[PDB]
Formats: sequence, structure tokens, C-alpha cells
Amino acid sequence: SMMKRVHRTDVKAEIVREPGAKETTHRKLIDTPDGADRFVLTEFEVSPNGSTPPHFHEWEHEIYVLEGSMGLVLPDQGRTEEVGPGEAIFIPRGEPHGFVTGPGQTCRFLVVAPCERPPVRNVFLSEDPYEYTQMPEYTSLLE
Amino acid sequence: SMMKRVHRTDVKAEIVREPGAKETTHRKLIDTPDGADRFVLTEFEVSPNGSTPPHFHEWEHEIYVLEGSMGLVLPDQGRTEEVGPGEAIFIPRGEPHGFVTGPGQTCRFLVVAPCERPPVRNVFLSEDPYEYTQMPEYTSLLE
Ligand SMILES: [Zn+2]
Ligand SMILES: [Zn+2]
Repeated sequence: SMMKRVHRTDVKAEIVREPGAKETTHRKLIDTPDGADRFVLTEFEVSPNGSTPPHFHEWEHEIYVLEGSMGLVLPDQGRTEEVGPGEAIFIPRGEPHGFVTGPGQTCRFLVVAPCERPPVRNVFLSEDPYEYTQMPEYTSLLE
Repeated sequence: SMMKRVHRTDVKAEIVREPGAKETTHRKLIDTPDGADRFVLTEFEVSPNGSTPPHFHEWEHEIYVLEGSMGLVLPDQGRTEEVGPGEAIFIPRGEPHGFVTGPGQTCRFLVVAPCERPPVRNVFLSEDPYEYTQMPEYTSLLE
């Protein structure tokens, strides 16, 4: 394969596919079509009033926060930790996590993932994939 | 295992170990001691008048340029390509590459690498590991 270089703005931002995510887009910067065969690099952005359903999975995250701030929701620690620019975050396999932003709050961050990514498990189970945002158990993690 | 969060400034910048590198430091942000067992995240900074010996190795790079600019030296393409902020770069296994900065030029960039990193091979072989900087074959890459 060949050396690839791409600027972030030349990768189209698409809405994330995870059901029940709000105001969250991503740009796949380096992926398996580029010859990456073990890990990949994706940029995410959570716009104001955004969230993803807290989940857990058998693939680790390494995260680097580029711009803005957001809440890292940590259901097994009963809390949400604010993260900001210049922070690296490792989330091991199995550890529940989700993202959130309030009004006026935007966050752009890199996620490094493996090529093989088994399906995620939701912390809050429901037919409606948005129901987590109205559950007391979730809202209490936000403080 | 456990979730780790670290701001870049809480990881001490150290000179890179590669012989013949100049003005190049790194901060290991997420590494194997943190429970990372497939890939790791390192921030590098090349300060002005800096360079690394062009090399090749059996491990791919995924790189994201955070601040400033530098030359990606590409020996198999007979050229040096200027890179800047917001750029993702993929460098396959075996492709030669090095970094360089001129007098007013500093660059801070993330490198994602595997845990297993066999020894690199220098493009320019010499006993003095700085000898590349004065070789015509190298300086003509810089164009
Ligand atoms: Zn996840
Ligand atoms: Zn290298």
C-alpha cells in the first residue's frame, strides 16, 4: 500500500450510526481502505446538547481531545468527568462510557480503535434507543 | 484494568532515544503500563532546526499533526512533503520516512503505533548516526 495524507476538512463529516446518539458526527481519517490493518483513526465531534448512549465493548479506546470540552459519563463510577483539550484518555475493554455536552458546549476528539470491533452493549436497555436521556439512573450520573 | 486520563503537560517531555535525532522530544501519553496491549499513543515535538534519521520498519504509523509544521522526508519518492495542522498521515510498514524542520519551524504531532515494534532500519547507513545530515543523497530530498 501507499503513504496517505489527508486534511480533516477534506473528509466529509457524517452523523454517527449508533442508535440514540444526538449531535454527534465523525470523520474516518485513516481506515482499512487506506491499508490500516490493525488500528484506525477517527475524528468525532459532539455539538451542543449532545450525547451518546453509555455503552461497553470488547475493544479499548484511546482518545485525544483536540478542541472544546465534554462530559465523559462513567456509569461504573456513578459520575461524569469533564475532559478538555490536550487530554489523552484510555478506556479499557469492558468499561462503560458515554459522552455528553450541555448547551454551548462542543467537543472535537480523536479516537483510536482496532479494526475488529465487536458489537457494543448498552448500559441502559430499552426499545427506544433515546430513552436513556430520560432515565433517573442516567440523569443522576450527570450530577 | 482502569480508565486513565492525563493532560499532555503532566507527562514529562523526554529527548527521543533514536541516535542522530536532533531537537525532537516525546511524551508517552498512553502506553503498555496503562493496560494498552495492542496500540499506544505518543506525542512528539520537533523543535526548530530538527530532524530524525530517515528509517523504515515493520510497523505502520498513524500520525495526526496538532500544531505547527514540518517536512515528512520520503526517500523512496525523492522528496520532502510539508505537513501542517489537522492532517492525518498513514505510513505503511516498510515505507521510508523521516522528519525535518527549518529555522522558524516547530511541530507537535501524535503518533499511534503497535505495542510490538521491531528495530527500525536506517535509509542511510553510517557509524556516526548524524552523518545523514551531511550526505548529498539526504540534503537533495530536502530539496
Ligand atoms: Zn465506546
Ligand atoms: Zn518511523
